[PDB]
Amino acid sequence: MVTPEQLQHHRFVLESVNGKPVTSDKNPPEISFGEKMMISGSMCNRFSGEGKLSNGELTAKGLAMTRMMCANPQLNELDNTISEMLKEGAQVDLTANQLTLATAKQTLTYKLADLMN
Repeated sequence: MVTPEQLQHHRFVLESVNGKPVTSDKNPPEISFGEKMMISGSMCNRFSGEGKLSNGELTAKGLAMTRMMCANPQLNELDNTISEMLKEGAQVDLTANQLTLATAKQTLTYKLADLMN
């Protein structure tokens, strides 16, 4: 079962959207977590919010974001996906070393590229 502790010290990098990979020079839409299961992430417009983990469901008790753009459309739309998923309760299938989501919105797949080989 997914647990909170196995997340609060382990970043993940966006590896594949449902629709395509992502390639972002050296600044990918990675995501990180920390104490209280809190969330900081960067689809394009930045986000943050008070995460939770108790059964496999990542809800944000308060998201917040900016109004940026990123010169590709994908990254700038991907913000609304994460916003939706974290409102509704993103079903978190973190396996051995790959994060998978699958919510009403879409699926998203991230890597434990945790800077610890």
